[PDB]
Amino acid sequence: ELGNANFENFIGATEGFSEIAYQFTSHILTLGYAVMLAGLLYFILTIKNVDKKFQMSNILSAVVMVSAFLLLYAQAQNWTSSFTFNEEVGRYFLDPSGDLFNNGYRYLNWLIDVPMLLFQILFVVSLTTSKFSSVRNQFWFSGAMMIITGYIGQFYEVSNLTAFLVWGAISSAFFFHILWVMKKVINEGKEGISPAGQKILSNIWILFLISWTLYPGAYLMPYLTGDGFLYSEDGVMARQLVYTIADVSSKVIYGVLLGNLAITLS
Amino acid sequence: QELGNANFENFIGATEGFSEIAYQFTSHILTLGYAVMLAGLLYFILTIKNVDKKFQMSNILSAVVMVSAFLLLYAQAQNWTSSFTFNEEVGRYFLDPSGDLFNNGYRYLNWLIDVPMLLFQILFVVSLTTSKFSSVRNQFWFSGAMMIITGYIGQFYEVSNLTAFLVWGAISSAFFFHILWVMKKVINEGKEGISPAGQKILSNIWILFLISWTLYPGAYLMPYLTGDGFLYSEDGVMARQLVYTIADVSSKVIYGVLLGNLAITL
Amino acid sequence: ELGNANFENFIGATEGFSEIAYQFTSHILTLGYAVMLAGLLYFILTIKNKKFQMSNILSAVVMVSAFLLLYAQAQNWTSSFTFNEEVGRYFLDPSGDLFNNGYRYLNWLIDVPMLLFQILFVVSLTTSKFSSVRNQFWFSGAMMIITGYIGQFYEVSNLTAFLVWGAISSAFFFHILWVMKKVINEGKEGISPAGQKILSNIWILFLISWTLYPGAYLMPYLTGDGFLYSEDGVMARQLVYTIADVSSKVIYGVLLGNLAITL
Amino acid sequence: QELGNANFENFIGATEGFSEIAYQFTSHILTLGYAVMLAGLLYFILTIKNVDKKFQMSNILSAVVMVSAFLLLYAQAQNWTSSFTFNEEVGRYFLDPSGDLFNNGYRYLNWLIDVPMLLFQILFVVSLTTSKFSSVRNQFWFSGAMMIITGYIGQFYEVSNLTAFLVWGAISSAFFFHILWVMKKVINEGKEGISPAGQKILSNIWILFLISWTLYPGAYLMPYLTGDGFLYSEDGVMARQLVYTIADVSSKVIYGVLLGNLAITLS
Amino acid sequence: ELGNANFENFIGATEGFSEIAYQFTSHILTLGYAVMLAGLLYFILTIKNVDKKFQMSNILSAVVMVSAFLLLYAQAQNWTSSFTFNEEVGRYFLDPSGDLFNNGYRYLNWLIDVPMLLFQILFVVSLTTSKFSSVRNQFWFSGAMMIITGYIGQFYEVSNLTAFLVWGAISSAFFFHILWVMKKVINEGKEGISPAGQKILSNIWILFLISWTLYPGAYLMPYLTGFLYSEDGVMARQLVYTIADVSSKVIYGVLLGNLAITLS
Ligand code: NA
Ligand code: NA
Ligand code: NA
Ligand code: NA
Ligand code: NA
Repeated sequence: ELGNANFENFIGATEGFSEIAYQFTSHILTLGYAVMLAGLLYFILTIKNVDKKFQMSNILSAVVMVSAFLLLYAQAQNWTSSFTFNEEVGRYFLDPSGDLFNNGYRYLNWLIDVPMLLFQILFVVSLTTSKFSSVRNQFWFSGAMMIITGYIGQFYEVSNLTAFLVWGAISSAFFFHILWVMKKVINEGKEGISPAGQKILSNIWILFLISWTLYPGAYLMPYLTGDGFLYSEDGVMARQLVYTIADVSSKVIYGVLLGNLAITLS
Repeated sequence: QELGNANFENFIGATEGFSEIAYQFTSHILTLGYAVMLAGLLYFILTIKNVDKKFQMSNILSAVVMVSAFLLLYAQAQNWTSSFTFNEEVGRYFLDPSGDLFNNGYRYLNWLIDVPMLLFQILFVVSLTTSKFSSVRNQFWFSGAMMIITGYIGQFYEVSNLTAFLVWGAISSAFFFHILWVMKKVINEGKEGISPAGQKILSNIWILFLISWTLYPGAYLMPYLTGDGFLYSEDGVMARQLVYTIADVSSKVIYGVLLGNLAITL
Repeated sequence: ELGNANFENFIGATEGFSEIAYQFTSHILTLGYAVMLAGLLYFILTIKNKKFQMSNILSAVVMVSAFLLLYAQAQNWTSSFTFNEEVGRYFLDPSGDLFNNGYRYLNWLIDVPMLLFQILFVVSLTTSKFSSVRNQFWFSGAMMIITGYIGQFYEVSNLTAFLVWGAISSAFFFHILWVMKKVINEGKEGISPAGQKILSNIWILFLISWTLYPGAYLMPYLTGDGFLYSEDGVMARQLVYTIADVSSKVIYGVLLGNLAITL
Repeated sequence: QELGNANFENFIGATEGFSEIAYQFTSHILTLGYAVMLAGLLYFILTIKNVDKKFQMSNILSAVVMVSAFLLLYAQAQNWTSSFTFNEEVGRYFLDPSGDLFNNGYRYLNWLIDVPMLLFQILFVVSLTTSKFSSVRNQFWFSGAMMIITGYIGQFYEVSNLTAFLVWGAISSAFFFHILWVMKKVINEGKEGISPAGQKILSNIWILFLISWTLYPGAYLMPYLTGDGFLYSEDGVMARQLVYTIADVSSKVIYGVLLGNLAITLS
Repeated sequence: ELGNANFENFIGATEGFSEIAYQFTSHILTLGYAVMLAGLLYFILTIKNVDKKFQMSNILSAVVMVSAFLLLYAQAQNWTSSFTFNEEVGRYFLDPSGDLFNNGYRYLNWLIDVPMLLFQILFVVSLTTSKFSSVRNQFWFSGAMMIITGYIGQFYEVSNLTAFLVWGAISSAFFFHILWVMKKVINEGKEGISPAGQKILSNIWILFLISWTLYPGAYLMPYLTGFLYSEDGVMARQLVYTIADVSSKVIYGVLLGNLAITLS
């Protein structure tokens, strides 16, 4: 009787996880937060490589790295806590005492970092037509709502597909509205800056586009092959891999690029 | 079980128990809480040279509060996760005696340090007119401590004895009004003799300070805010913990930022 | 069969601690080490605000140790007493080791010398000799702690040795108080009325705060089986120890930073 | 003994168990490992200004490496101590299922970060002649990632499936010799133009880079380096973890130290 | 059946540790790693109190602090976790599930710090007839051997008195060599510096000499009275170790930071 719990638990409570499935998910989750802390050191140490007016970028990246590190750390410990090795069957099964696994830790992280990552770009690029304050608010309203909704939905990823997908959809709505506004910003930013700067913003968009799309992919990860192929421990491994890749990208790499764009203008 | 003078969370967790969502959300939000604090710290440290030397005590005090909050909020979080365990038979989280009872005391005492720091740091940005610096500082510190110490007491009796609960709570409320009376008196005098940019910020700092500080007494009473009503359940717990976290973030981080920003405009 | 252990354990192994008693003591102890780390940040950031800066450094050195040890204490408290669902009280849990204020005490081995030796980097002595005033502070400082450290193991198993070492320790205490007075005075010489007013406030603080420790030492026996030979005695002791440590190290170091400004 | 695709440490730990020396050493050597990482981190962060502004990216990258290695090598050590417990009856450390199985995985995924960094950093200290910056970088990265990933997979079969083990191992090696080649090509193109001091360092760096990195494969096969012979036991585990440590200290710390000197002698 | 372990375990697995014996060891071990983190701060916040050419010493002192901190911390957690209170007899006995206790953590700590400590002095003083490098390699080769040889032996400090002494002896030989070299390093160090600086170098030599001697004293502790093969011997050993480590790294480092100031 799990209830509204993540499908990792249902997998752990029945089939269990193999050494490879458990270990990899464990390592990939550790790598996640180890990367975040490394990223922090990088942003701080490179604060003096850019002018004074672009530094609020590096700062926000650093703030995000911290936030991320703590929650990705909690998340990794949640994984290892919630699944124990069964010596008589050689598999890792749900361990009631260590609490049920939940990705909500990561989600609420987003609630902090999304608004940060979308806002910090406004400190490097200048807006031609659109208004700083307005673009920000939209980013923040859509950003928050996008997570709050998705956060709510993922609870029902097994106990209720309908609610799962409805919320997932309402979330998706706001998602595109961010993409829209971002593309808008990227352009107005390319207006009046060295080709080098322009090239960097372009690569930032590709990165922002791919990475941010991976998230909803992981949100559905379990069903992307209808009790198919990804409704198993393979689906769990995949989901966490994507998540970790997504974070490293949409945070660290994203921030690095913005740091270079800040130097190109500096 | 026999709990005695314990917080209302423990009685819910010792009877109904907590549903996955209720327990997980509370666990998450409490984690977000202390994550934000350490992040905010990084911000306040790195934005120190963004303001004159005379205003840098503000940022410094903000950074101090951050560390303060991080440690205690961290403790308050681990107090949650360890005081409630999953029951595989009914799939709900129930009071785990060995992990110590849950108490919001860690947080309350977090304030005992910070309430003074927050009321004090604004005095390193603004300048008064008819009020003595120390005179204000003292009234803050006295009313600040008395407010918390009296509330800290009462919240031990929120379940075991409502009359004491409300009495101590009320006595605390008195000191609460006094601190508002004074802080409003301080933002007026502070607004006198400054620019238009600062004038606007402090007006924002006020409403913020107002809404966020009112939340606390709201959370204090949470359970009893709908008469065995609707909030005398796990929902009441979720609400409370959410409210605290939002507030704590606002009262120290947003608040800290607004002040730190106001120091820049100078 | 406890043996030479703090009276927290005897209370915990018999009456047990009530929610309020165990929680408050647990909270106050947490606050304790929280304040230390917070302070660490303060003293590292205010270093600017050059000859005096060794003061801020030493304060920071105290903060670090304080945090690490006061933290250990808190965890020692929480892991040594467990809630009993049947009677609803926190009783001694052996597996988590017996409680002991020994962590605090050894913290003092470090902090006491530093706190004393640091004021010498702000004020300027008249006729007294820097290195001499230092050695006294250190020899006495160390002895005061080592002796009291020994005595507190007997605060229950042997009321005599407890008081003997206690008394001995108290000798070094008064000594230190004497020297520190000789420093406050010689410091007041040749500085604005502000610089003085500060050192005066430092004296009162240092006097009151440092007297709280020996009060805590006897806290159990400050009302004769009295009112303070119970959980309330444990609360009190730990409240006092935290109040002192915050005053003697943080507020203290802050006042030395302010005097370091007027100068 | 139904372990599955697990490292040979568990197979020893669940059968013969580890003696005091064997378990303790491994435990110590692992801890020293992540201690050196945090020690070195400080060194790089404090020597940032001892080199001109264009070379500093090296110092900074080394610092980043140090942090990751710290955490993951920490996790690794905690993995070892949690996965084996003393048995009073026979005084030997045996596998403790509750504390999860042991797996060097933590260290491997460490490399995912650190291998690209260590390779990409030297390109901030030296100047190239024929081959271009980006081209060298991407071959380092692509190859680096593949090498680690194919090795990471293979080590899961170091017992359950000897073939798949050696197969991937070899596949990894391919990407390895590729990295060696492209590196010596960089060391050389680097020596060109710089003082006999910098040139002297690069020489030293190469020696290091070659040895240190060769040690990894050595660890990979540690158990099978003496056939069921002598290294299929607790000693084999000791030897492996010792090597992994020596190798990680050399490949990242000593290495980054040398790239620091080089950055100095090029100011 | 413990096998090749430190006598701490044999005492804890037989006699048991009294509240005091256990609590003190626990405290002193904590104090140890606490001092290390405090020292770190000091050496960081005082880097700028000396000329650039000397600063390397401060940094190396800080490095050592970090290393020491962690490993001492581990050592502390190893002590506390390895021995549990027995409420029925009122003493602390070996808890198998917490791993056996071992000083090995500390020894491997030295495997780093020793090199750094002998090395860092070369960034303050100036030799006269010996080369910077030669002296550094003599230190390092010997410093390593001394630690490894001793690390081995301490595993047999009960199971095998012979191997214990044999390795300890072999280790000592390298110890003397380091005293010889370090002696030559201080004499040449005094050449060409104010008598004030000379005096600090003298103190340093005594500190170095005394504190570094303590270690083999601890190594043997148990057998230093054929009332020391008890819990008292354990207390003694751990106190000495801590005193030594504080002295040989912190105080040592401070005195060098002062010699850097005088020479600035
Ligand atoms: Na697990
Ligand atoms: Na729990
Ligand atoms: Na407890
Ligand atoms: Na173990
Ligand atoms: Na114990």
